[PDB]
Amino acid sequence: GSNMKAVCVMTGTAGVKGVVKFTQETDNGPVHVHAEFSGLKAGKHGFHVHEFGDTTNGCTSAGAHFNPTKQEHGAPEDSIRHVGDLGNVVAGADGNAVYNATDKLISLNGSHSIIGRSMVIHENEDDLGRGGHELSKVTGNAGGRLACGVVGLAAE
Amino acid sequence: GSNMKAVCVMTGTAGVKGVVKFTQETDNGPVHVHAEFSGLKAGKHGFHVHEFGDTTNGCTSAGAHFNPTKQEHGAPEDSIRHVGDLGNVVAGADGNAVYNATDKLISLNGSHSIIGRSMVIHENEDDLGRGGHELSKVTGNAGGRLACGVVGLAAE
Ligand SMILES: [Cu+2]
Ligand SMILES: [Cu+2]
Ligand SMILES: [Zn+2]
Ligand SMILES: [Zn+2]
Repeated sequence: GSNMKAVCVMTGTAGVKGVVKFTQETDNGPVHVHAEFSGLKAGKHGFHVHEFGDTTNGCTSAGAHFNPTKQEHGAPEDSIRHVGDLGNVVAGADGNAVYNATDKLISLNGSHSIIGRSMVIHENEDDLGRGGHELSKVTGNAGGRLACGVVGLAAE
Repeated sequence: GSNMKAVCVMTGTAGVKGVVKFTQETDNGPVHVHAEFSGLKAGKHGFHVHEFGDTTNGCTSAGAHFNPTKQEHGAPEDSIRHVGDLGNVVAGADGNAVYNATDKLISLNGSHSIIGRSMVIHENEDDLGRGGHELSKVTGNAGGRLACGVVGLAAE
């Protein structure tokens, strides 16, 4: 009675799309994340899991960053971060991007489960809460939402 | 926690799309299902919860009907049915459809939770296992999958 794989197809109306795959060996163990994108402008783009798996009104209805530990916005590596903080996806000159990471806070089970929630890639770079701006400690000052998608359970 | 709201945006490459909204006021209470579709052929269309929230490969990876109680396919009102069996959506002459129902098998919490799974609307009518076809007791012989979507948690 525990999930070990999840998938997320991300679309929008900006010419940006991608797919994210998650695998979790144990109930509370780390989660391996792998995403692929196309149509992005060269550079870094904020990448986080939002609280709602609702995409009825673009990516706006997805709400804010999944934050069950009630912390401020940070980098994946920080102790003080939103469970949903996954940092930046890097796109090359061709507009394509490959993202890989192993995270210990997100999960496919329990209270920190992202199943049924949304992944969102932003237009600007996530300053990881260090930018010294108004939204730095809240969203990373990453701006608009290019694409998003609900996170669904994947086959064994 | 406990989820009281859920949503599912359904798309595909058959010109069919829709939005499903779920409401469960108490963790073990009945689930109110509301759905709207456009682009459908006049008549009935199988409407079920499939096991995987995997929509890649044009709904072909969604899996079989969500069947945790290991029973055969039936109508929503039958004592014998898959948890995921929600019957048929009825499209009017214009191709639009409105669906409303209260179900007691599906849930937004627990082992019968449909969060992170897929909603699928079919090409043809679900014979509710009364069609006399081998596929009747498995899929209702509803035909191809026109559109599907992952069930996500919604603001409550
Ligand atoms: Cu975000
Ligand atoms: Cu089905
Ligand atoms: Zn954050
Ligand atoms: Zn069924």
